[PDB]
Amino acid sequence: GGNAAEVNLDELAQELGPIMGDNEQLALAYRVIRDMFVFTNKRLILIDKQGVTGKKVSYHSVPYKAITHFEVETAGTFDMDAELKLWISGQKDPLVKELKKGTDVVGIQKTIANFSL
Amino acid sequence: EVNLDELAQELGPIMGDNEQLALAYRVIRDMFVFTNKRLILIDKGKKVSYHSVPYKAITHFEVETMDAELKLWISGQKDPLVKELKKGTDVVGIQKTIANFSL
Amino acid sequence: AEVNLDELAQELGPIMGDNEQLALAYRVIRDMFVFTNKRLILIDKQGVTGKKVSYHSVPYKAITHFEVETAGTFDMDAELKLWISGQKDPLVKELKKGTDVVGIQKTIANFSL
Amino acid sequence: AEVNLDELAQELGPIMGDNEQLALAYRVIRDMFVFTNKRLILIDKQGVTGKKVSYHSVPYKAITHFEVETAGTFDMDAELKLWISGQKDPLVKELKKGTDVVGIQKTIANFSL
Amino acid sequence: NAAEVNLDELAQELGPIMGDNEQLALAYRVIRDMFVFTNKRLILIDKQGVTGKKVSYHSVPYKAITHFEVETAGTFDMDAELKLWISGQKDPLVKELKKGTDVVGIQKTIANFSL
Ligand SMILES: [Cl-]
Repeated sequence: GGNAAEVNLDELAQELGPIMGDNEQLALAYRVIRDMFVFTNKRLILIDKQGVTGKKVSYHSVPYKAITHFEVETAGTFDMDAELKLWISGQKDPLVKELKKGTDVVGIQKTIANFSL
Repeated sequence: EVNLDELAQELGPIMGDNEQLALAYRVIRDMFVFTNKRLILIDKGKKVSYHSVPYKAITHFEVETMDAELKLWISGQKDPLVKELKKGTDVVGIQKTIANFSL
Repeated sequence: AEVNLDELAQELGPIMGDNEQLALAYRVIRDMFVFTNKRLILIDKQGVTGKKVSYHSVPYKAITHFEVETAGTFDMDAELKLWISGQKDPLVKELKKGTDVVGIQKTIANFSL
Repeated sequence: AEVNLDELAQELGPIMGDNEQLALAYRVIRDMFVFTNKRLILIDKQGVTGKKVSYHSVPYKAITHFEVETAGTFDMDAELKLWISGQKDPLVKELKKGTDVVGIQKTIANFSL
Repeated sequence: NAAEVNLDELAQELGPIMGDNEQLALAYRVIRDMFVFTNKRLILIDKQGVTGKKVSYHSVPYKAITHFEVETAGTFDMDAELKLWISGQKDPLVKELKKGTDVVGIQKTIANFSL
């Protein structure tokens, strides 16, 4: 449960530009409250903020080449969301993410396939 | 036998722009779908799992045999994917396709 | 002791890749090391000793490192350890006196390095 | 550029590959991050004299994923984590305020993605 | 105390397990153990003692070396340790580099063949 909001990629590109690769482009980005899940043409950037003021911030880059396998499991009911599991090389447990209402569930999967296969 | 024209229709939206269905096998009520880029294990109510294993992530594999059992080991992890290939499954075909598409 | 590869190509044909060919093979008691242009296939049988047959395919890129340890003993037995990508524990194979231990090592070198 | 790369190339040359060349370097207080065409070299000094020196090479092809997180009092510092092929635990480097944390991130992106 | 090893002699010894296209680059002996750099791999040769009949030949292709480190004790105290991380092995191989070793050349060799 909870909704994901699409993020404007022109503004995001200006704000992330300094930590982006010279030939990197943004494909897709979602916000969930303060956190962001960013698809570039080279990696996922997972931006997680912690604390009341949200000043404890991490940027976790997951290059697509580190995603060794992945899975989508459809929701059983309208009340539930589909689930994305991403296995990252060297990490035993998958990163599990709810494909919240508001996400392009098929586009997300197509992007991972476009950049990771 | 799996209707590949139909399956290609249903999986079409989650395929890579440069990706196309090649072959599929039924293994019980589940499916092994082979595209040009990955093996998709489709296991089933309204709840289905689509587990993609890119060919480039398969490090080694083994078939032991009577039913057979397939282990597919994946880059960056200890544990294999394990699949029972019961009498009825095209065991030789699955092995040929793994060889053709990964090696 | 020598493996007839023409016969072996015919037996393995159904699981080989369309671009794959056999290069060399070595018998180890009832088991075989089959080197193709793409992979080592370790074929393990129990034969009279059991029901199991295992065809274990190791593409050469997945061999991360390897070791041969020999007995300091009259038996002249050796042991091969193959470490395969993603596993910390080696696949281990006893190579008893009579095995072409040197040959298997040179071939692992030629195909994996 | 933080440092004179022509000088640095002369200094590091003896431990660099014949077809390896320096790209960029960053000071991390008394430590250094040296980016070549093939690896990141972390040059770290220990002790008040800095007599104990380590050169830790991480080839770009071995970096699987990475993370930068805020650290320290009032989140003014940063911590870089580099995960490396074939191991669970990351290489962790503390990047204290004054370091070009943004530049280092861009350069890792440029060389590892 | 490490001794340098004659490579023409060693090539004759190791030739039967070497790749047809492989060549020896550098080798050190401590008692009867050897650390061999070829152009394709490290070979770690471990014999128990001075006559212990058992021997281990551990081959580490350069591709399996995921990262590596040289740390030195001092500005004038030249003892050094080489650490080599091998894919899938948690602990690094640690080689002490004391008298008789060429610490620069070892580093050059690893850079040339691993990178
Ligand atoms: Cl480490």
